Amino acid sequence: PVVKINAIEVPAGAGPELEKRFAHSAHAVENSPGFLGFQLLRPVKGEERYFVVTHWESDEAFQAWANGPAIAAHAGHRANPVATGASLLEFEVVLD
Amino acid sequence: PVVKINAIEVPAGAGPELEKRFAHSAHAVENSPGFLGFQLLRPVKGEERYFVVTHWESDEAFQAWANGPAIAAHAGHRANPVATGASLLEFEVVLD
Ligand SMILES: C=CC1=C(C)/C(=C/c2[nH]c(/C=C3N=C(/C=C4\NC(=O)C(C)=C4C=C)C(C)=C\3CCC(=O)O)c(CCC(=O)O)c2C)NC1=O
Ligand SMILES: C=CC1=C(C)/C(=C/c2[nH]c(/C=C3N=C(/C=C4\NC(=O)C(C)=C4C=C)C(C)=C\3CCC(=O)O)c(CCC(=O)O)c2C)NC1=O
Ligand SMILES: C=CC1=C(C)/C(=C/c2[nH]c(/C=C3N=C(/C=C4\NC(=O)C(C)=C4C=C)C(C)=C\3CCC(=O)O)c(CCC(=O)O)c2C)NC1=O
Ligand SMILES: C=CC1=C(C)/C(=C/c2[nH]c(/C=C3N=C(/C=C4\NC(=O)C(C)=C4C=C)C(C)=C\3CCC(=O)O)c(CCC(=O)O)c2C)NC1=O
Ligand SMILES: C=CC1=C(C)/C(=C/c2[nH]c(/C=C3N=C(/C=C4\NC(=O)C(C)=C4C=C)C(C)=C\3CCC(=O)O)c(CCC(=O)O)c2C)NC1=O
Repeated sequence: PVVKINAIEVPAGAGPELEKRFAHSAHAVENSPGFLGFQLLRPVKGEERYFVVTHWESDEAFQAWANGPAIAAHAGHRANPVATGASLLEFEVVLD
Repeated sequence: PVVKINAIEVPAGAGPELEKRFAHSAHAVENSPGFLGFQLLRPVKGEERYFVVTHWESDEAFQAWANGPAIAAHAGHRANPVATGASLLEFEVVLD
């Protein structure tokens, strides 16, 4: 499988907000094909960015999400966004 | 009216590609409400970024585009993008 990590940047004190958005909004992509579920990681030390860690059977699994329903997902939340940045770190799973 | 300028960053030699996309690939949003048409500016000196200069009757006119049909527009082109960056510079038209 592959892993996509998204380092999301959130101004101070808006992590609860960004958190309520994964909960009280649309945490729904677990029926995307090849999706193996994600973790949302709140930073405590070494870090100030939220990490979204997602596993997938393949990269084509990932691209089905990104290049399909993601471009149009969560329009309102992205029209009024709480995040101020992101980076997509992309890996191959070599051990477990 | 207001003016939104988008400094699009494009790697070397892909300005023709980004140009075919504004021409032969859906240059169409001139019937978006409050839209007053755009110019696409190819840089020659002082600059390496393409500028998209758009005028609008109001910012709400602009937001109708961005927060409406733009989050879902040109999906394929954004799935295979030729640009590597952008910035939204926003102004009020004070003289003309
Ligand atoms: C649709 C999927 C989508 C794609 C393909 C996408 C591409 C994309 N967005 C970026 C930044 C960014 N993109 C946005 C926001 C948006 N960008 C948009 O295309 C839309 C609709 C919004 C909605 C508000 C912001 C706020 C940044 C960073 C700006 C900053 O860091 O200040 C960057 C990199 C900036 C850089 O590296 O120089 C890329 C490649 N962003 C997306 O959300
Ligand atoms: C593929 C892994 C992945 C998944 C499945 C995912 C789901 C997801 N991303 C969210 C926020 C977000 N998601 C992104 C960016 C992205 N979202 C993407 O799917 C991709 C590929 C990017 C860009 C790298 C950003 C910037 C936010 C904060 C949105 C906000 O400000 O409210 C939310 C909260 C709703 C919201 O605020 O809009 C969910 C449920 N995010 C991920 O990163
Ligand atoms: C909320 C859910 C959300 C989703 C699902 C989303 C989709 C999304 N964001 C992307 C890139 C991107 N999107 C952003 C940032 C943003 N994009 C925005 O819509 C906003 C508001 C921001 C800013 C907070 C950045 C910076 C990238 C490029 C990430 C990178 O490659 O480093 C991409 C292209 C990823 C790829 O294939 O490489 C997608 C599909 N953007 C979202 O925000
Ligand atoms: C301001 C009004 C505005 C309009 C009406 C507009 C239209 C427009 N933008 C395009 C490319 C693009 N448009 C953007 C970004 C944006 N597009 C937006 O409407 C906004 C608000 C942003 C972000 C600030 C980028 C990054 C490209 C290059 C896409 C590519 O690499 O193919 C294209 C070419 C098709 C494509 O490549 O997808 C058109 C016709 N661009 C603008 O900037
Ligand atoms: C092609 C047509 C296209 C459209 C119509 C589009 C819409 C779009 N891009 C946006 C931000 C943004 N979009 C990008 C960049 C990208 N976004 C991408 O989809 C890709 C591939 C890149 C990078 C090459 C960036 C960097 C911002 C934030 C610009 C800023 O706020 O200064 C926004 C929010 C603008 C705002 O209200 O602040 C919209 C509506 N993005 C597009 O690319």
